[PDB]
Amino acid sequence: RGNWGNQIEFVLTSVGYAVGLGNVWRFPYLCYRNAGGAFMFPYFIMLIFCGIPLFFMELSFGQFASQGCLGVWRISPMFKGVGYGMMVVSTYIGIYYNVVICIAFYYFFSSMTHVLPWAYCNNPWNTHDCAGVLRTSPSEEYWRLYVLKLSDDIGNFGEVRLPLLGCLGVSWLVVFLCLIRGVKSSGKVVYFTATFPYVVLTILFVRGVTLEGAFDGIMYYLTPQWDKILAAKVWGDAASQIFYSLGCAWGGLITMASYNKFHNNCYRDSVIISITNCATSVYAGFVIFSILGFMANHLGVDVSRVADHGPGLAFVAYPEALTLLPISPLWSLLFFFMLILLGLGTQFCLLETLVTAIVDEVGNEWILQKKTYVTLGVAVAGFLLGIPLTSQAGIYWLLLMDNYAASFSLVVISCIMCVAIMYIYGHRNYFQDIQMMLGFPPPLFFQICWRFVSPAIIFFILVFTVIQYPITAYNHYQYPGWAVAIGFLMALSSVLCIPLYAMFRLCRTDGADLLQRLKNATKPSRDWGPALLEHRTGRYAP
Ligand SMILES: [Cl-]
Ligand code: NA
Ligand code: NA
Repeated sequence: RGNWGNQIEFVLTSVGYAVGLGNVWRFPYLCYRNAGGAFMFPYFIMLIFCGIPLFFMELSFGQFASQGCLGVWRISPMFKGVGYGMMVVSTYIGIYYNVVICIAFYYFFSSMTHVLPWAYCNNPWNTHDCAGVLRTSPSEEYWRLYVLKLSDDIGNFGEVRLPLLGCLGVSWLVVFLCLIRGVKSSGKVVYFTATFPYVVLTILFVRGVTLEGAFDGIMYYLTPQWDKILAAKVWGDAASQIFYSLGCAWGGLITMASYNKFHNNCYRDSVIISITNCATSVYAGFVIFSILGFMANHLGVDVSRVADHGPGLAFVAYPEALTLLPISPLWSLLFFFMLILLGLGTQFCLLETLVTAIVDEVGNEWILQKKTYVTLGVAVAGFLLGIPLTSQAGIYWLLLMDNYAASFSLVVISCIMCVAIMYIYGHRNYFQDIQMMLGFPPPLFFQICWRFVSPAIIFFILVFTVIQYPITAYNHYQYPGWAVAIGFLMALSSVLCIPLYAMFRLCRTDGADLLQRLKNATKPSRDWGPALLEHRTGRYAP
């Protein structure tokens, strides 16, 4: 199989995988959309009671078998569709993640001037409604009428934005060249990629907490609102954000943990990684809300109702406030470089684990010697599939994919995996496996969580979210019916992998009754257990 080499290497690589654009781009506007501190309490509850336990379960389940997200299902061969669903969601996410990366590239290239181009209203693309501070903002109108050239409907496919296509091509080429040249084999690139963003965040924090009005923004960011928590929308959003940011049902955690040694302490690593991820999100929220409050104080309005709701918050509200500071291009360059690094770090690991899973599934030696060709094919397919997201209607499709194809399907898949492990295989068997691996049983908190707490919370959230369903929208724009249907189909595509594969596997099982075939297809295979022979003892001994 192959080991890692050291524990700090695995920890740093997992930090690079986990902390990305979901800490600095998606978490801020998801927190702003849910009225600040009304989002924090469900977020922390869902982190404490569902996220860390499932993170630990996934890491231990990867480490015990020395198998990836597809080969670990020898424990129950009929439930192999969980890994296929994980792969489908990974493909969905990796199509549009790199489009977000290329938009960051475009802004980084545009920041290389003495004067920022979104600072004034005296440009050809500006209208008579433009009103700057040097309400229609110059930054918003730069974003909407110059960079995107947004259409009026999702079905209005206009022209392709050539600069965005160039940025997307450059991004894909960079990722491919990093993948095929063995960049991760160097300890200077991994260290830099997962450490410099913290320096940038520290500098931005120090710059933004010394401004007049920052305390008002911080207070809005941290003050709870007890009357906006009894709604299922905020709970669903918090669950989705937690699972997306921890990368639970992506499938790469199992593949990454399959390279760990048998007696490695996987219980401490999961805690470290989860705490680091959430602390990074909170720190970025501080950084953004400080100058949100400063800008609100400048404009004379409340901390809320100062910016629009949507994924463009980091591309519109932040630079418009940066424009009011001295040496603005420096801050802009730092911000966009940090975003680019965070995105590329996650994209590299996603593609690596996906290619590894495909190659392992195919099996034969012919595909082992043609791994570069598989990587090139996957990259070409990703670029070609992301091409239509760079048109005048691209942001509609991107928002739909973000909110439907990678939202709350991860929670369902993780819950199904947990239930399958705990109730078909047996919780006592898994506890014995964990004690075999670690030398002590898992703590009772995790046992209670896995057996009772997380599935019940997920079930209640699912039920009350399904009962109360609002239709997606984007700043007073109402999506048509067929777009909502396409979003539902995208959500269902990954979930449907489980029952379909279960029926396909049942169709080829021996027996004379349905119950007999159900019993035969659910018991562990002959090769389930530890990989190495000296670890093959107790209940697995020959
Ligand atoms: Cl987060
Ligand atoms: Na994250
Ligand atoms: Na990253």
